[PDB]
Amino acid sequence: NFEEIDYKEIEVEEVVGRGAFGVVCKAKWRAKDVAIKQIESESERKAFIVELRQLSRVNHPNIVKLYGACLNPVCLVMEYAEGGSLYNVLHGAEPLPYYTAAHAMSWCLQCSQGVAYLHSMQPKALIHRDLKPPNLLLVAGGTVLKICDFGTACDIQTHMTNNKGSAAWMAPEVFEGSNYSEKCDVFSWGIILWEVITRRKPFDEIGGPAFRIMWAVHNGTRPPLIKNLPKPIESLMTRCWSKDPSQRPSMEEIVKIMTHLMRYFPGADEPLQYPCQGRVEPYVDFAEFYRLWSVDHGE
Repeated sequence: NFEEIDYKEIEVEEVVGRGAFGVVCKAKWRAKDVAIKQIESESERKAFIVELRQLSRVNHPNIVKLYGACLNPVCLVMEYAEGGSLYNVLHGAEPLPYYTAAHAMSWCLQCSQGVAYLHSMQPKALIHRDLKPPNLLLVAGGTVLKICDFGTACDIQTHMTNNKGSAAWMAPEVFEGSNYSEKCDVFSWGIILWEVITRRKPFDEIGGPAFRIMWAVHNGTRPPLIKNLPKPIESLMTRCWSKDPSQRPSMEEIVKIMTHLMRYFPGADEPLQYPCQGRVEPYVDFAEFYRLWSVDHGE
């Protein structure tokens, strides 16, 4: 039951916490713990209010619950779920969990399953618009991934002006024209796949303010190829990055390809438990994938 909430019913706890600072706050409403995401500019408010119905229909195991929305001030009220942002699991403070290729592929598959649900909704698709590890949450000992924030429709001017911190994942057609489409979420997904496999921050070698990243990828820069990555994976990855959005897979294609490939990645249900000690080397290890692949096909 998605509701139209009165802001008076909200008691805000702290502005500092796990979510996007200055957009997302942890608060309480009714008796429940919630996350309040304020919708900032007028362009974003217009696009957000129009799609409240679709949001009220969202229900999926890889998306946090959405309790409702407020219309003054415009904001989305969602479930505050316990866990760690995928960003901090990957790149956070130095005592970090160890994870395997199976986990990497399982997280990306789950991401695609939630986004495919979004894209397939009828009559009108819901486009996520801002897929990135800060907006994904790991729960159940790091084995289940959930989308915990939704993107907004930002005007062209704003990309170089109000760093929302999405530059490394932003499709070039979003930078130049704010052409949010299914293919923009697919581009972000391809970047995230590179990021979890290498455990590296995309476009980290580009200093300057955030917008230098968006100019780099708009000029065609991409993350480096990954040493010894399975060619089915590399093909999916680089097709996702394409400048031409039509040359990019759909989210349903991605779900099916990745579901297939999970047969070569057993053990994704093992909880995270241990700490851990040109082209780029992968963080994860594909040796088991190659062995299992040959068991299926020979050399």
